[PDB]
Amino acid sequence: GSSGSSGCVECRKPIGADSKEVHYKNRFWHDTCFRCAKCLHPLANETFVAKDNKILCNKCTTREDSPKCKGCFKAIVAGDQNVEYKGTVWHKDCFSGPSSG
Ligand SMILES: [Zn+2]
Ligand SMILES: [Zn+2]
Ligand SMILES: [Zn+2]
Repeated sequence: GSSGSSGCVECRKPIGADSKEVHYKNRFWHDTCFRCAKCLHPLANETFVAKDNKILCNKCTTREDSPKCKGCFKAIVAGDQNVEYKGTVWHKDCFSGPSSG
């Protein structure tokens, strides 16, 4: 504690006193840094939610997060062919089952 100056964890830059920052979970984000990770929306004037060490908004928190692949990381579709194993599902192709060599 030779200086002790609240800084940002996103831009790793120092925050000013006049600059409206957001202190949460022993952290601080700039009025332009503090925002969602899915829609990238600033929760400066809107509520926010922190889950699994990740910042998100109420609009996203809801069940509006379609399934995503792990082999290609592409938006998966119900009709489309996919392979579910442990929480995550890999496209029929991405998934290499032992069904054959
Ligand atoms: Zn920042
Ligand atoms: Zn969001
Ligand atoms: Zn895939």
